[PDB]
Amino acid sequence: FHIDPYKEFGATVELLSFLPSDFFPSVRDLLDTAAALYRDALESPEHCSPHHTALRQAILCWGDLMTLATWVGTNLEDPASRDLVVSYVNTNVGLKFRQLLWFHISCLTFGRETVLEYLVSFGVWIRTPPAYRPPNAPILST
Amino acid sequence: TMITDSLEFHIDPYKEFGATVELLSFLPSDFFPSVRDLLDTAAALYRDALESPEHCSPHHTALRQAILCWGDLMTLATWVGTNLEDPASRDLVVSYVNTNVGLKFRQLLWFHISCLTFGRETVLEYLVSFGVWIRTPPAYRPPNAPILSTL
Amino acid sequence: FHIDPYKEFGATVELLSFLPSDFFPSVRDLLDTAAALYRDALESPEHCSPHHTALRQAILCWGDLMTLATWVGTNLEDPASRDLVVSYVNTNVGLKFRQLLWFHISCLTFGRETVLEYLVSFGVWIRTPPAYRPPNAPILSTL
Amino acid sequence: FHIDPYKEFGATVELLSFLPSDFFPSVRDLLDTAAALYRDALESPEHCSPHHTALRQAILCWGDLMTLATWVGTNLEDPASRDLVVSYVNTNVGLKFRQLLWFHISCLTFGRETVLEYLVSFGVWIRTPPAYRPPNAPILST
Amino acid sequence: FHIDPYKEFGATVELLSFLPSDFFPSVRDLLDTAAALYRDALESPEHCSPHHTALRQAILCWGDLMTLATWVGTNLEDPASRDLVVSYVNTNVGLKFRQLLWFHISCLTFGRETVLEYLVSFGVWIRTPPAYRPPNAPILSTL
Amino acid sequence: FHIDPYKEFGATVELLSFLPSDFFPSVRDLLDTAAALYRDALESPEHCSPHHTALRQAILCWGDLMTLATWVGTNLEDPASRDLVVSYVNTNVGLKFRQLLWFHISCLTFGRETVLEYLVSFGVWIRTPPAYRPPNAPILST
Repeated sequence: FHIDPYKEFGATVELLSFLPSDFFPSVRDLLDTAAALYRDALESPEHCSPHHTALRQAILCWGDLMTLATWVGTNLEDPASRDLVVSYVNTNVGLKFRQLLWFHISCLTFGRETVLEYLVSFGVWIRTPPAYRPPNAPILST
Repeated sequence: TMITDSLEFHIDPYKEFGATVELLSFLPSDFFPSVRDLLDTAAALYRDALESPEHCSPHHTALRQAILCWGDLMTLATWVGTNLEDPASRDLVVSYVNTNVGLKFRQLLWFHISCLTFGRETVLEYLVSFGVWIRTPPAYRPPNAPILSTL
Repeated sequence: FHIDPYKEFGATVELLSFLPSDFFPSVRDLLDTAAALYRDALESPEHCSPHHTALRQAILCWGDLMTLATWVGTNLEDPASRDLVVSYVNTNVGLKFRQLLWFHISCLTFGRETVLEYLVSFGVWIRTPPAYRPPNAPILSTL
Repeated sequence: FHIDPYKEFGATVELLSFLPSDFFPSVRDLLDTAAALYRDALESPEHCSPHHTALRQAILCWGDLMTLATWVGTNLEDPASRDLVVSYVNTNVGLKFRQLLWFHISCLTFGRETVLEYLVSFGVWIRTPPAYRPPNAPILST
Repeated sequence: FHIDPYKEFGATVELLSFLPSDFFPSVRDLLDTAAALYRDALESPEHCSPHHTALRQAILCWGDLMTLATWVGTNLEDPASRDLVVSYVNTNVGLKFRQLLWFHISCLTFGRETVLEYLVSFGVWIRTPPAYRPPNAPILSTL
Repeated sequence: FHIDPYKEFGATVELLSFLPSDFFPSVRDLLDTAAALYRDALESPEHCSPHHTALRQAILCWGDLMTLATWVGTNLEDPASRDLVVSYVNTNVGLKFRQLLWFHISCLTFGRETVLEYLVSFGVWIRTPPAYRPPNAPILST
């Protein structure tokens, strides 16, 4: 059972890769933005879309982590070890929760097609010897 | 103000599927089968789909995504037992994951696999029904209990 | 390669899994029931169904095992060990032959459909902590 | 019941006898060639043919043997006999599995008929007095 | 024989020439962008275009070089020399793989037409003494 | 990505494995035969076929190798290792380039199908117990 969280939305993890990791914004940020412009829906009783559904669940997975996170610092003594955990959580994992929340919130905001289009676009631009590339990187717009 | 944390943030992994977290409550927690089992079953009858590039249904989607949250844990777990020095603490985390976070995964895995196998409605009905049975003082709670199947 | 002996027949090992050891009857009785009611076919030159085919093929791998045994018999020495083997054959390996012989013969008698359905519902059941399991398990029938 | 592995496929244990035991190539090679040109199908979820079905199963039978072959080597303490078994499995049982993998993979590759024709065409040669038996024996091919 | 890897695709090495070393991005990033957006195709059993074909074929010659390196690694001795080689590989030979990977991938993304046109106009530019060169060079786009 | 040289052309690295390494003839000979019957086309300005394209490129790849092979011999001072490299290039890398030039030139000459059939038809022979493997092995031709 190899499941790519991105397949069904016409994208793939390898694709989301194309963009530098440091380029996705903060879990907070993402979170705040989802609440900013989707609370309603997310909270809603009808899945409003595969995106919504995924996004919803994703917000929730992240949550369980932030919890696992807490209980750790709250039941673990060896702080080095207690922190090892508490960080790996906030790092190697967040980054994924990060792209996932971005691929979806961004789609819901500009549109799968666009989002996808964006990904290749930037990805490529970003890898272009500057001497020869549009002046300023591109950005998502409706 | 200052403002910000949990309580006050109302997103129910279960709402959009005409259920709630509170609800599945009806089912005693110790009643969900093993994550493995659940996984095993999901793969036994949805791998193909799950895997496919076609969202197949809120259920499929939710489910794919849950089948994953799990793995993320199984991975945080593994990495933990490979980077935490103090073992006692390692094994502390390694369980709280492998066990606690787990139950919740268990719920989803079930609830979704179950609808995909018998139907949101049916599934929903089951709950109310099972509820009843269970809620029933022993003194009167019957032999067989409710259960989805094919009669 | 990774061959699931069950895909062909719209089943998967994971599914056919939940069926507990005690569930399948004796290899003999399996064989027995096969010859009792499919022999003719089974013997005949007609592939009769992907099902039949597999069945023959299995009824056969089993035999080879029987011989592996009978030879480990008049050949292996240290009883204690010549016995270790004979039981592995007779048991673990056996249990497997049982499923196969079961899954097939049964389809041959109620239909991939009816069989698969059963399997699904049986699972549901068996996957249930006794606390909530109905008293008696789901028996396979023709409907 | 007396089920003949080869009856339903138009041949028969008797017929295959035409071929000398020391002629079917190595299980490996058989497996190797099967995965080389049937992995796909074999793995497919639709019997592709009684031949396919048979082959699938035979491959798997061999497999079980191999496991028995291992657990024996990992559970029989007295080498002498452990080794005694670990071979019988690996060798005699092997022959049979060998015939099977051949007769089926061969058909899958050239055609029941061709294959059957081959068997007959082979007898000949083999049964031909040395005085006149061709240098090259008959051989399957396309 | 004298094979210009570019004729097939209505280009010629002399044309593809003027593109300066610094112009092509990293072999990695090239590879990277290829897999990022042509992998599937590239992997697939479908020749997808004389373009695709070539690309695979090149993505591949490159690999062989990588290995030539990795072996010159755990095999050549006098570091100083085992290094002479590894750089030739990694550089000169690399730069070439770059063009190829570029010329193709790009056509695959803007079209022999758009690509060739670009090349022509880029030349014009780059062939110009700075004294008269417009400030910034011509970037390749989709139009 | 894992690109198989031979996938798009109906074969596969696995299949070609049938042929024993020490069987593809000399790069030279390959090149020689290519220029003997494809110089023209190869040189033409129109892909004449995916096979053509591939071959062109493979010829050229070998070429780059040869140059690396030279500059190494003209830039590595310490013979020992210079020679160490000048061979690996000229020999191992050679094998691969050898398979390629063969599989393609061969198809160009006899036909993907024929060629593929050949590969299969060859396995056989080669995998046939010495006891019965024909004197002459199978061979391509018109």
